[PDB]
Amino acid sequence: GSSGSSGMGDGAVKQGFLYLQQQQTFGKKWRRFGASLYGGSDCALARLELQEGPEKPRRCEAARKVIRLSDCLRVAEAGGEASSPRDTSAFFLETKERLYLLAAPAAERGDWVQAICLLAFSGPSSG
Repeated sequence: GSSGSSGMGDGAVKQGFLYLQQQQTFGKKWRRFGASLYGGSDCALARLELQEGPEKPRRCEAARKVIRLSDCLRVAEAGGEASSPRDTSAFFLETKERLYLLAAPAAERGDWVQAICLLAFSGPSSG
């Protein structure tokens, strides 16, 4: 193991760039947002963080977008049929709020869905 000092760094369970379809000026186009998979703890829960590319703090000082995996009511694996570009594999993401259709690379998707489904659907509860 580590005798002297190791140092912090690799924390998130899995890292990868995702694509969330959104609209700003017109039409529905895709937009890359730094995604980070967190979780695997006693108290701390799993959650997906995202980073947008705004211009300036006008309507909101901090423009952050996080989707609590635990919230994911249901998820599926698409074959990249949406507007998304070919040579990829999109996945379904349903949340109490709404349904988000993101796109992922057939390379990562495989693991993504697995991990996500492993965490998001780790320990459900019905209050």
